[PDB]
Amino acid sequence: KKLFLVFWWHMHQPLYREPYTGEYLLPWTFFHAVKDYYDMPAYLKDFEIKLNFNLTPVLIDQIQEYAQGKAKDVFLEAIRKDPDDLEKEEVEKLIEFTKLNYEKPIYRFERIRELMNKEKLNREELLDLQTLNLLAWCGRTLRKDLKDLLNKGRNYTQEEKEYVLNKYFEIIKKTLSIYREIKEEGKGSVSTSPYYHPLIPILLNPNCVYETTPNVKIPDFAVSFREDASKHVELAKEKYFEIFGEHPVYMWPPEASVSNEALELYYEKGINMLATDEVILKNSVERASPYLRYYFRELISVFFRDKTLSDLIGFSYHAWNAEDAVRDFIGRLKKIHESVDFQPVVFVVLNGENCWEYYEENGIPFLEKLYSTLEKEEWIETLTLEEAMRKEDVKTEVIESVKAGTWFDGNFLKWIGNKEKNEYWKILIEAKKKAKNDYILVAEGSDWFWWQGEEKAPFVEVFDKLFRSFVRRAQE
Ligand SMILES: OC[C@H]1O[C@@H]2O[C@H]3[C@H](O)[C@@H](O)[C@@H](O[C@H]4[C@H](O)[C@@H](O)[C@@H](O[C@H]5[C@H](O)[C@@H](O)[C@@H](O[C@H]6[C@H](O)[C@@H](O)[C@@H](O[C@H]7[C@H](O)[C@@H](O)[C@@H](O[C@H]8[C@H](O)[C@@H](O)[C@@H](O[C@H]9[C@H](O)[C@@H](O)[C@@H](O[C@H]1[C@H](O)[C@H]2O)O[C@@H]9CO)O[C@@H]8CO)O[C@@H]7CO)O[C@@H]6CO)O[C@@H]5CO)O[C@@H]4CO)O[C@@H]3CO
Repeated sequence: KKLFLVFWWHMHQPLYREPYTGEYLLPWTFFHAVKDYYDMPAYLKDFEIKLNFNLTPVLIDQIQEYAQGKAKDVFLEAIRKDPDDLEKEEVEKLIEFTKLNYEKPIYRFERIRELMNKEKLNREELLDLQTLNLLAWCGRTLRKDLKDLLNKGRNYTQEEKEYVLNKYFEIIKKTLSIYREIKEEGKGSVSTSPYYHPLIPILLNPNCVYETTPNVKIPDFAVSFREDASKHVELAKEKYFEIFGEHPVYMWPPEASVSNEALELYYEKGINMLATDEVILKNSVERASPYLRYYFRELISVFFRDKTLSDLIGFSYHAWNAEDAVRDFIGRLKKIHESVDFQPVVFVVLNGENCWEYYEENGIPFLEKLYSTLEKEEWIETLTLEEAMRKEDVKTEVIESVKAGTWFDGNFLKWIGNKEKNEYWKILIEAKKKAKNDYILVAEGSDWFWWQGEEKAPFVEVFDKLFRSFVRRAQE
């Protein structure tokens, strides 16, 4: 009697490439590529477990552009430059970027503390601010190759900074190839999402927000987004086919977001399985074990992720010592294993790249001990998505209806409902009426709506500039 464990790491970045300049206005795709996007599947080179990944098509596009040397990244060019060439604006952005990340364990260099406490910074000190910002984002693989430069911690030279940059781009050039390798070797399944990570239930039917939050106020949806919803799925199938040579049969719905109508659309588009959140299941069915494989109207398979286990990794364990975290996690799986007489299916689903910067040493002690301990347990079998979908010694249930929602509280409040978020929607609506190209799809990305209506942060105006730029480009 086994416990079936399914990791599904979700990887996504909105499009940071401003369409009129062609400049990546924020370096987050670059930094999560050198840190997480190659390195998370690369664990499968050293650990005999199965791990699954979701890659949004918008993120693949950007990875492709950095790998080909075509991405113009404004923050990165400030890193690359000799400090005597830096503009005041670039020094300010570099300082600003440092203090935004200052308290994260991956930024714990004593030299950073010194530089931050300083007045003007000289050339040698600016070189250390440049290179320490680079090295802070170093992934598992290169933390070994560059071990001597990391321990240096100070007094970097331009030639060392450039050495680091070269190795970083070699990692990006390797990144799509390793997803294809782990997929081919049977070590994991790779899924994708609708192209630009939109909220499909809202695009299909904005009134679905009233299934959970009846008092919410939303704008006048005077145009249809239903065919755009199909295009996000269709175009995602094409990009996935280009990269992996098949149409995708698994998708991760952005924000775990599902509705009756979105489930039908995914079925119509050839998706045979997805996952969503335990809160959705609880809202939808009285009798709700998340350890079953569900079938929505016998049309499509649906797993409901284990919220607590997913939140332990994403919310709790950054604050723990790795050993104590791993023993806690294994203990919890053991109680699940002992809590049922059948073989449960346990889906651990979260973002694969955002929680590790808050762990000591980028979560590497945690994940290396987690994966090493998992591969030791005879009563745990980790599954690819393909295996979880076809596994026969698993218990099963049909579900006929779901209450539309997301994995944020089971509702849509974080993307629609207040004055500022609603304004983005009205802008989108008006613009959809005048749209002439696919940049309107870019503007339908969830991320724009998330950041709006709650600014208060360093760099959030960049997301607003991107959204409005895409909205403007869509009408030309
Ligand atoms: O759009 C850009 C980003 O896109 C991508 O993200 C999307 C995901 O892909 C998508 O799946 C989804 O994510 C959901 C997520 O998976 C769920 O976990 C949840 O989010 C919760 C989160 O995980 C929790 O941490 C918690 O957050 C609280 C936190 O606990 C608390 O400490 C505090 O946060 C402060 C931080 O501690 C501090 O770091 C800082 O935050 C800064 C940040 O440091 C800084 O770097 C910058 O963030 C960058 C980010 O680093 C970049 O990588 C890039 O992000 C993209 C992701 O990489 C994608 O995967 O751009 C960001 C913006 O520049 O700026 C931050 C500003 O604050 O200060 C923090 C201020 O809070 O508070 C929080 C809140 O309680 O709970 C979260 C839920 O509230 O739900 C997600 C949405 O459903 O959506 C992603 C966004 O679109």
